[PDB]
Amino acid sequence: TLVHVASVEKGRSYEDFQKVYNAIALKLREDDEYDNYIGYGPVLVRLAWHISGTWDKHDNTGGSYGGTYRFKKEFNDPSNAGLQNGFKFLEPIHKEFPWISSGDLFSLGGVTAVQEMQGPKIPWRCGRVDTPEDTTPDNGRLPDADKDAGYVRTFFQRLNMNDREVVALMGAHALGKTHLKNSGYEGPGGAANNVFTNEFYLNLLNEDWKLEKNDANNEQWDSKSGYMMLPTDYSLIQDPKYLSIVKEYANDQDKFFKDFSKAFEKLLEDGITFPKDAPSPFIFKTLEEQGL
Ligand code: HEM
Ligand SMILES: Nc1cc(N)nc(N)n1
Repeated sequence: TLVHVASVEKGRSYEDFQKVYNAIALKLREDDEYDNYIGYGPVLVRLAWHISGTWDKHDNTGGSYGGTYRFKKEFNDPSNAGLQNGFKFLEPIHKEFPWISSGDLFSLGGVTAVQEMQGPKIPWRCGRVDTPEDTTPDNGRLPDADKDAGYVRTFFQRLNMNDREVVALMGAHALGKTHLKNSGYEGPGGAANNVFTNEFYLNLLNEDWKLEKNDANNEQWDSKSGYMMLPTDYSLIQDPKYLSIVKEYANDQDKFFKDFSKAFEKLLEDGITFPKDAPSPFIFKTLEEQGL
């Protein structure tokens, strides 16, 4: 029964949001020591996904619109352990630009991180509006990592994502790493973990993977190169339909970039009704493109 209409922050336009993008991007460059010099890019991408991934297509609950991660129930979701680091990073940004909504800020943080890490451009639309504490979705809507391809496929149907969209989105697991204290998994998915590339797919196909137990007594796939895959990551090469798509992205960087950009924008916009006369999506310039 539930409609969330995008409403542009009063009087704001592209230039306002480019300023917010720039402040996030400059801080990404500045605060470079975080997580053993990985920097904040990966955790900001994960934050944007987790605030969006609570969405349920069946009743339009959850989703990025309401900015509900700011409330303790969601902030404290065991599935969100570690994301507090991303939230703290964004605090001074919100202080400088207090007019931006929380959902706009969290989602823009993810777009900025992807682009600054040399990923694809992600078109982004403003107008998410903060909603009250009672609209916060319950814990348990984000996915488990110990499961198989059938679980992944069914899970993502709730977010209206198909096989191609799922495999494209999972390529973000090239970024950052798993941390034992956060999730019960430990290690990175590859070498270039603060640069956005198609390495996730190459590593799935090319590494010699061993099913091992980590120090939290959970199974994960490890390679001699020091990379790891979650059981749900590895499921993408166990299922024949996912495997074909993995091979496609391993062999076509541009196609992966284009498909990721579409799926990630869609993820960040699920649940939102944009008026016919809403502004077109914004495509922000990187700091590099601006000579900044
Ligand atoms: C089946 C679906 C997925 C599962 C089970 C899953 C699970 C996980 C787990 C367990 C971690 C480690 C968290 C930690 O220990 O800090 C992680 C990290 C991460 N995830 Fe996912 N994830 C999924 C999909 C996605 C998607 C769709 C995206 C975004 C498009 C994403 C982006 C990330 C990023 C960037 C990190 C690294 C964060 C950091 O380095 O701090 N994941 N994921
Ligand atoms: N988030 C990540 C990063 C990474 N390097 N590997 C995996 N499996 N997941």
